[PDB]
Amino acid sequence: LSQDFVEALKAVVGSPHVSTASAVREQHGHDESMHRCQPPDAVVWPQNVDQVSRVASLCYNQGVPIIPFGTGTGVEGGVCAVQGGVCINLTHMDQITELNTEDFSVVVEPGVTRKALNTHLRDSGLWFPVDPGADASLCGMAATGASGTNAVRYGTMRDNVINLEVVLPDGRLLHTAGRGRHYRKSAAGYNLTGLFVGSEGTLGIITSTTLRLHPAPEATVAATCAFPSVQAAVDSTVQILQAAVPVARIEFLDDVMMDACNRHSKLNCPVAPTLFLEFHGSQQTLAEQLQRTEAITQNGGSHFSWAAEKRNELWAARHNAWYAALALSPGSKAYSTDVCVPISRLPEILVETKEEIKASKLTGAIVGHVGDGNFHCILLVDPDDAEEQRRVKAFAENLGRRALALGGTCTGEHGIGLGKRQLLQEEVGPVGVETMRQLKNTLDPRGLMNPGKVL
Ligand SMILES: Cc1cc2nc3c(=O)[nH]c(=O)nc-3n(C[C@H](O)[C@H](O)[C@H](O)COP(=O)(O)OP(=O)(O)OC[C@H]3O[C@@H](n4cnc5c(N)ncnc54)[C@H](O)[C@@H]3O)c2cc1C
Ligand SMILES: CCCC(=O)C(=O)O
Ligand SMILES: [Mn+2]
Repeated sequence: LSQDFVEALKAVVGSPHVSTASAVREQHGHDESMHRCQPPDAVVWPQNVDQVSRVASLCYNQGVPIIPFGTGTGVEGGVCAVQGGVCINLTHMDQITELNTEDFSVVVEPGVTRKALNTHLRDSGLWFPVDPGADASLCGMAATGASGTNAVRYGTMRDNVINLEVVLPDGRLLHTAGRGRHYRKSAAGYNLTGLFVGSEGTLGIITSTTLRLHPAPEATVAATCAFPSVQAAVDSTVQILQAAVPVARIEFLDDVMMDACNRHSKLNCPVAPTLFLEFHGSQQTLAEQLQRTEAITQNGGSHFSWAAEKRNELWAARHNAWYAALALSPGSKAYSTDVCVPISRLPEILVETKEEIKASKLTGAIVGHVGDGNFHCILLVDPDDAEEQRRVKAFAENLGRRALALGGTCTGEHGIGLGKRQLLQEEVGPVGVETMRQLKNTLDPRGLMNPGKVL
């Protein structure tokens, strides 16, 4: 990367906001995944959207790849600079604007995390529900199409993103639904917002997101329920969803995951396949949700172990399951699967996955958003054992292909990044791949917007 180019970047954002130091580049060359760190050639922190546009235009016209970088919590290698280039760290734009409580909407810049937003919203009666375990950038969550434990009731990012401000690869500024607009529904033109949700930084740079807010629940009850088998836990889940109980949270942990979270968070749940449950409503709405849910679990479920601080540590432990699993083998890294299947096929694929981890020499923990038909197999990898890392990728492929055989998808929320590109090709077939690539080509003709990812 030439000295004239660096000085051009510094002219846009300021000398302190451009770095070519190896240490700073290495810190931005990886996320939380096991994907080998590939450092960008520079890191740049734009201070406003005009600077984002001007950095993108500079890179694009000089043939330099651009890698958007939020909080670096992705798990599929999205920020790895496989072709070098300029990593654009967006987190200095960190303002919340246009809070419209009467309309249930708010606009956030990329440095705003979910915690920051919900802190800003205390005593408003509103909250933002989509809750990845990591303290992630909300614009990064829009870019990956994130979900979380609350999505079974309150929806994913795709359900809760109303508008996006996007700097296209050549620097043009697009407001996907129109500048300043926010509304409940529209048939106006083609829906551009949905195209950029889940685009993983390959179609442009999200510089603000307009989010749907929700009313805080009148009352909340959380509980855990221990089961004699994985089959019993997932059968309960399927029957709870088919009975149309509007559960707020329904999270599965197998016995390996439960033990790991016990040891990492000083919980003391019985070591067993377990459901973490949460219910929202009034006292009366809660009583019959609990009535009907506990009748279904009583598939051999234990009496509910009920859980302010007490449910807070329960869901903090769930949110840290990734780190709980890594703590089972210090020094190792991890890869997560993320399949999502039609709910009636969930029992057979979790039970099969449990059996396959057991028959394997790999250490694997199972956790996830089974209310969506989605779950994660967290597989540990020694960063120096190439042969374990191949057993893990092979396990991951086979699980992905089994989900596709059942009519499902290879990723419910994490995205494709570097690790699921071949699965995506199988998932949508030749016409789907070409159509996706034609969209990529019209927005990013030179292929400089996060190259090597998704397609
Ligand atoms: C402990 C833990 C728990 C997690 N739990 C969940 C979970 O429940 N659900 C879930 O969905 N994910 C989960 N994740 C994954 C991760 O938090 C999400 O994928 C999150 O949305 C990533 O946001 P980020 O800004 O940290 O991404 P980054 O790693 O910074 O980037 C991710 C990808 O998005 C692109 N990108 C980032 N910001 C932008 C932007 N502003 N514009 C355009 N492209 C951009 C990057 O180029 C990259 O390809 C978890 C991760 C961890 C470590
Ligand atoms: C990062 C994999 C774990 C995850 O997504 C979760 O905690 O739900
Ligand atoms: Mn998850």
